[PDB]
Amino acid sequence: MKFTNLTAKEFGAFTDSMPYSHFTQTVGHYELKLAEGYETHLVGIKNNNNEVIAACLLTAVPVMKVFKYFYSNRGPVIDYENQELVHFFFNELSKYVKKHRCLYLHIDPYLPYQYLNHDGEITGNAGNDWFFDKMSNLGFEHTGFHKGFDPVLQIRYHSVLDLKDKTADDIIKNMDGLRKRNTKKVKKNGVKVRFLSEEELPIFRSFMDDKFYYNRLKYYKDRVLVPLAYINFDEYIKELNEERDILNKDLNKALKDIEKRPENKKAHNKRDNLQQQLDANEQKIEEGKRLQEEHGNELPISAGFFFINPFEVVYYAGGTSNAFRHFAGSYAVQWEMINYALNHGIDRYNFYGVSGKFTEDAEDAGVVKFKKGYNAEIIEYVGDFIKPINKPVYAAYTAL
Repeated sequence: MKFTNLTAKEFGAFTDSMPYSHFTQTVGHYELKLAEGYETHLVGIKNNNNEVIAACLLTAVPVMKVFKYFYSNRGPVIDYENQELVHFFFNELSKYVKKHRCLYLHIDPYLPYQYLNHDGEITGNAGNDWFFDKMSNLGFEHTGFHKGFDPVLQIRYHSVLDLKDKTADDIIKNMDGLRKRNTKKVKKNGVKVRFLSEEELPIFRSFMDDKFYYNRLKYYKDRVLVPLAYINFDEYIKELNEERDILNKDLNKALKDIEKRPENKKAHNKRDNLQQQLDANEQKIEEGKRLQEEHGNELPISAGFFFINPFEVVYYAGGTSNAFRHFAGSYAVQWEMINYALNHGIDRYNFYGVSGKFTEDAEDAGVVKFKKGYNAEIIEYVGDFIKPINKPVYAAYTAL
């Protein structure tokens, strides 16, 4: 067991095989930070067999002239059940950053603390409480149980949907009435989903820095997807006309029947049933033509920015057009990615950040109800810890 630097290959291979390895603990994020000019380090622990048993991507930024602010980027990735290994890692990380003029070390481990429901009630303890005391003993001072979206600190609460041993039918069955209904709706209402490339990134942007997204696409490569729910009017209108032909054919059968049995009430009811569908079909066609002329043949209605890694699919950011919410593009986008995870062996679907303030007046109250409807649960993480390396200088730094 030795603390050491890791090659990108070793780093990526290890983090891909571990639970709770954040999308920031990847080779793509490593290359991204390097590209953006950050001092970047890949550290970890190897055992006797030269096997990686812990890793962490660290970034450093100059502060107070000659020092550096070190950040663990949601890492380290390590077996947190092994308290001795955890102790060794954080002690050696401290020694490591002291070799690089660190002023203070900031860590925000992707480590569960508590589980809650979307009403803000604690449903269980993750069993990692010992972590707080150990970090304290090592000089890593916890910043507190913060809530809401901070400018610097990562959000401490995620809405997460467990997919382990579940099929798409199980997922739909566990949705609440509103989500199930809307999900069934998009499955058959003319909405389609495609994945946007860099040149169409502005379409996604229309629903929401700018370079933030571009760089993720470029460096994360296949670990990022940008689904766009949309309507292609020519294809939509074509489908409606094909459905109309069928209705017309059935209607005529109905009319013949009423002739051969002018008293058959069922036949009369059947004709009325079909005529009503024809009128609805006609209005749909007229609406399609009107929207097509005003907006063009492709109407984008919802989009999302997703990170994809072996541990989970993350719904990072997204938006939906207020004017076309009735098309349920939002549900189409979510359904596409939940299915992506189910079809390709990823057992966790992360709706990601929620404020943690489960009140009706909460800034994200509407979003939380939406996530709640998918049968997701809330995971509260331990939070942030800071270990000042040069206390007086750090004191001056904070005073600024």
